[PDB]
Amino acid sequence: ALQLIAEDLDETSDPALLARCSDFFIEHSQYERAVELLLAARKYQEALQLCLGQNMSITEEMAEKMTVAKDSSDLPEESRRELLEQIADCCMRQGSYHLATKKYTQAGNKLKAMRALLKSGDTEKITFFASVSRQKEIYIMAANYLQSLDWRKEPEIMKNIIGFYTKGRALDLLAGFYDACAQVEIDEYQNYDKAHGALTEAYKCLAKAKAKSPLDQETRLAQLQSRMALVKRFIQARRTYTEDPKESIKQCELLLEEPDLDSTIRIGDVYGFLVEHYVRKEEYQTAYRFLEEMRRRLPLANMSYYVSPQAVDAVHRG
Repeated sequence: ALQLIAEDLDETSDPALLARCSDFFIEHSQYERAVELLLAARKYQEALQLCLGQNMSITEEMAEKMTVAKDSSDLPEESRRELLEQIADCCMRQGSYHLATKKYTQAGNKLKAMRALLKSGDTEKITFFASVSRQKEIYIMAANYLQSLDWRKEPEIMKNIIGFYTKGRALDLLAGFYDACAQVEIDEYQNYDKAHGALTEAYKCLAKAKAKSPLDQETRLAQLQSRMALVKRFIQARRTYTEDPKESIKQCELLLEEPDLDSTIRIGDVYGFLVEHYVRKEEYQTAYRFLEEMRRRLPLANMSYYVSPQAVDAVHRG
């Protein structure tokens, strides 16, 4: 019953109740819940002393809760570093190489820590403190591993590959990754605002890179600028949707009259925005005409990325 009631307690409930409950659970050997209740009461020293006095496994959520942010006034930096080393040492004894690494690097020990993360393979923990660590080799090694992944499922991986090759001064790898990022952000996630960000940064990066052939660099820069202009016109179409949906649609229909559009904006996403609009108005008949025109232009592309399965089915039910 104490476990069930303390799950209806949380980090928003009264610190005095959390303290009474934690004191009771400490007297009754329920150390996991006592630590969760102490961390909910912000008692980081008592929580870590209770973990160390009973050799407790430190979970990623527990270790995150014990992470006092640099922007907080709650602890001095020396005690913060000692706490983070003690957590990291504990995670290292516990075989959690990836988490030990995040906590050693928040504490200032770095290159052995990064090699320990790469051996563990943990994708999110690789993102978190190559961000923290601020060193060249760490950014390149982390980005090179993260680039191998199906990163589409974890947008933090994408933000971090970008941050890393930019901070790691590896500009052609970054320009290729921002271009592929704009492509997988557009083609599998339909997020043109984040992809225009990615193209703007691809342009900055490729312009600052030392290419082996200036004609290839200039033609890719001109292609990126043309892509940015077309993508910005599609972003203007999405933004105008909440002000004039008829003009927003007309701009999307006009964008479907643009030549070679698919090299810049997937023809399927424009159809997907048109289809999502007509589905959101329950105008499944016009939505169906747009899905037929999409299926005519794109036989090979998987429709389930460009249009939600619920929106495709929504029309086939109209």
